[PDB]
Order: sequence, then structure tokens, then C-alpha cells
Amino acid sequence: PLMVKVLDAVRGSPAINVAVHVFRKAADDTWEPFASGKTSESGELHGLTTEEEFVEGIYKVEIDTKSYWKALGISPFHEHAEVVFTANDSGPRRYTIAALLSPYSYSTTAVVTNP
Amino acid sequence: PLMVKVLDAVRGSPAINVAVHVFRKAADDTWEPFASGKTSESGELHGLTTEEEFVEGIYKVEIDTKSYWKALGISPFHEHAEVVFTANDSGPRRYTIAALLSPYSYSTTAVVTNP
Amino acid sequence: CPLMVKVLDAVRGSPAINVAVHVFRKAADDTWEPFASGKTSESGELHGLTTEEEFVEGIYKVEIDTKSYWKALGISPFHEHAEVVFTANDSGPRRYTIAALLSPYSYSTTAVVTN
Amino acid sequence: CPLMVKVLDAVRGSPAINVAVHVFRKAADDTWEPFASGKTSESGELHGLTTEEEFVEGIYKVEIDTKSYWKALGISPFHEHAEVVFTANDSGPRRYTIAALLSPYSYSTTAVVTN
Ligand SMILES: Oc1c(Br)cc(/C=C/c2ccccc2)cc1Br
Ligand SMILES: Oc1c(Br)cc(/C=C/c2ccccc2)cc1Br
Repeated sequence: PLMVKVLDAVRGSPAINVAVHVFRKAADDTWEPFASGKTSESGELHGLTTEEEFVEGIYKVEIDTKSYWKALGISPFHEHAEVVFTANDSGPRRYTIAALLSPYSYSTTAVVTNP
Repeated sequence: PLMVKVLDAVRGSPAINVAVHVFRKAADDTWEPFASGKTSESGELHGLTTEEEFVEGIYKVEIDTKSYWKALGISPFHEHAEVVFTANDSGPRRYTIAALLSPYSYSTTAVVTNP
Repeated sequence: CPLMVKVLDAVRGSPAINVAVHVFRKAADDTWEPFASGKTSESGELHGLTTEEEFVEGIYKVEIDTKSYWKALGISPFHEHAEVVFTANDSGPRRYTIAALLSPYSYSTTAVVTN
Repeated sequence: CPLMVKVLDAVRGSPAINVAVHVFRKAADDTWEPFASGKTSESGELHGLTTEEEFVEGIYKVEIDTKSYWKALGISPFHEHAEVVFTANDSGPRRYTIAALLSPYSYSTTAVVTN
């Protein structure tokens, strides 16, 4: 029920091997690690979680954009791109979080579907 | 070798039933109709052309954003979103043209791959 | 002046300076006629394109010479240019800012319309 | 002042007015400490956050209260807020504008860094 897709606006290509960390806000208001992975050759990251595991909550998807641009030898502006949202509060949904990256800019969007 | 994908930033959903017209610049510098179609329930439009047909040239992909927002009962700013590019000039490539729409804004990106 | 164009560079994190911009108005025969042009300043802005008297209701196209901009920086871009096509409407607010954010394979644009 | 934040609304084509913005600086213990805050003006801009003397090199986070903005307009948004996290570096240019373009399910941000 959670997928992340990352594109590179400079190359005109998927952003491959981008690290992604997902957190969920805990009872005590701290960010607990939830899941993590790397985008594939398609710029997609699948398999982060299951419908059982992905309960209601406030989630933070951290896309490690600085590490991505540095691995490419470029000095970018942002430390990371974060997307913070409440999920599954009217029941289970499927979420795609897409991000389009440039060295000094990013854009993100969500696609939310009801299975 | 040509796909168009359109997302809606207001709904958080694919932009469905968006009309798309493709033109190719002719010998005489006019825009000749090349192909057209509508996005599906996934916001994707497949099947516009073939690798034989999609020769080198300058192409214009016109995404009919006004008609999309009007069909939804909304008065938007732009008449359409255009993406104009040279294609296949170093041999055949696969192109995805993605666009993310709001009533007073759009963003577009290209993903170009070599099969 | 009721129309201003602002262009930014997402790669360098700067105003896009000395970008040619041409504005056209749609004529009764559906051709585009030249209306105004200039080059962006050091702030990435192009002021003084027109006056209230001249800027009547109608369909306008703002063409931004993105290809020359990228080539002058030694970067190969995807698009031939960026175009923004819209209707000016006297029942809306009176001042239009057309803003564009440029990357080699992507651009984003928005309108800020105010009184 | 070396730091300005500008927020725009992609749905209405306007400045995003009276949006709360909080700036934090990363402390030696890795916690975020409050640094500056304010509300955007009628132009969507927040000036006067800090001074040159106070704005030393370091990691800063700009948090934008997008959720309250959309709810005040009667719109259900996706994100809890928008955050922009970056390093201020004295070897780069001296003035930082953080610009954000808001839609209910999307946002785009860019940095314009100039001398
Ligand atoms: O499967 C795709 C593809 Br192909 C492109 C996108 C493009 C997303 C995007 C475009 C402009 C600004 C922000 C995100 C999203 C998804 Br989902
Ligand atoms: O005066 C400005 C500044 Br400074 C930045 C912008 C940024 C616009 C923008 C940001 C993200 C995507 C598309 C456009 C617009 C204006 Br009018």
C-alpha cells in the first residue's frame, strides 16, 4: 500500500539507488523507524510495507536527495525531501509518493487510491 | 515509444479522460497532426504511435488541461499544457511525458530511455 | 504594467538571466501575432512588457527561449522552448505574473493573479 | 536580511497569505531549535526573519503550515506541513529565497540564492 517513485529532472531519467526512510509518529510524539529501501532502475521503491503493518498514523517519507546528488558528484541545496502525511484514517488506502528532483529544487505529489 | 501520464494535484489522483494531441513539425514549418488519444483510469495514454511511425522530428504534445478542468466544473488559468521537443535525433528512444496539474499551475517532465 | 514574467533556474538555484521571452496575442484568424518581447533581467524578471490600455481581454502565449538559455550554460536540454498559453479576463484580478522554473528535462509554471 | 520565504497557491493563482512559517537551526545535539517565525504577508512573502549576524552557517529547516492554510479555505489537504531542510554556506551567495508552490496533494519548492 505504499510506493515511492523518484525522477531526475537534470538527466530525464528515473532517479536510481535513492535511499528512502519511512517513519511513523509514536505515542510519545517521536519519529519511530517504520521502513526503508532504495529505488530501483525504474526509480520505484516497492515492498516497503504490508496492509497489516501500515496502520493509521502520521508518516514521514524521507527521500535522501543529498546523498543521491553527492553520489553523482554534484553539490545540491537540500538535505533531503520530506513528505509528512496522515495515512489510513478513513480506512486503508494505497499511496504513491512521487518526487521530481533538481539540485536546487524538488516537487512532490501524492496519488491516493481506495482498493 | 511515446507515453503521456497526467496527474491531478488537487484530487491526489490520476487525471482521467484528459485529451492529448500530438503534432509533428512539417517540411513547411507547420504543425501536422500526428496522433491523439485520452488518458485512461490510470492517467496514462499508451499506444499513440509505433517505432516505425515515430521518426526524427520536432514534436508538440498538447495536453488539453482546460477541457479537463472545465469537465470537472472548474475555471482554470491555462488553455492547455504544451511540451515541444526534438525526438529520435540520435536514433530511436522511448519518451514518457508526465504532467502534474493544478488549476493555475502545471509541471512537466520527460523520461527518455534507450531501448 | 499588468503582465510580468519571472524565470528561475532549478539547477543552479538562481534567477534565469538574459532569457528571451516573446508574448503573442491570438488574432481573429487564429494566428499568433507578436505582442511584446524582452530579455529577463538580473533578477530573472521581465517588466514593462505592456500597459493596461494595450492588454485587452484575449488569449495570450508567453514563449520562453529555454533552449538558448541551457546551451549558453553548456547544458543539453530537452525542450525547444517553454510556452504558457492563457486567457486574460477583466472579471479577474488586474495583474498577472507568469512564473517559470526551469530544469533541463522539466519545467513548472504558475500564475499569480492579483489586484 | 539574508533569508526570505515566499509561498504561492496553485489552486487559486495567488500568494498564500497569512501562512505560518517556522524556521529552526540544528543544534549540536541534533535537535531542532527555534530560530525565527512569522506569517506571510499579502504578497505571500515573509521578510525580516533574521539578520546577517544571526544567520551563521549550519543546517536550517523551514516549516510551512500548509494544513492550516488549506483548512481555512475549506479544502482537505494531504500533508501535515511542508518542510524545506538545507545548509547555509558562506562560500555560496549571501541571500536565500525559499519559494514554495502549494496544491492540496502536492508542493514544489526551489531555492534562489544570490549576491
Ligand atoms: O508513474 C509516474 C511517472 Br512515469 C511520472 C510521475 C511524475 C510525477 C511528478 C511530475 C511533476 C512534479 C512532481 C511529480 C509520477 C508517476 Br506516479
Ligand atoms: O517572486 C517569485 C519567486 Br522569488 C519565486 C517563485 C517561484 C515559482 C515557482 C516555484 C515552484 C514551481 C513553479 C514556480 C515565484 C515568484 Br512570482
